[PDB]
Amino acid sequence: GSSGSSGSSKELLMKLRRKTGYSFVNCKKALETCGGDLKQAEIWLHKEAQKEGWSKAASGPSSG
Repeated sequence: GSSGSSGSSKELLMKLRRKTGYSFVNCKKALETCGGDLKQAEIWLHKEAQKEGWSKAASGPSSG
């Protein structure tokens, strides 16, 4: 349990990588936009996809 330059989210990035499945660079964005929140991070990526259209499959358009 040690670290160097305090100010980075890797442990969460690696986890969110397998959770959602999106590339590392991607998850990183959702993690920064949300603030290290697997939940608020998993929903983001999915949402962005629905709008942008990264993958064919339907992400899941929700209201409010």
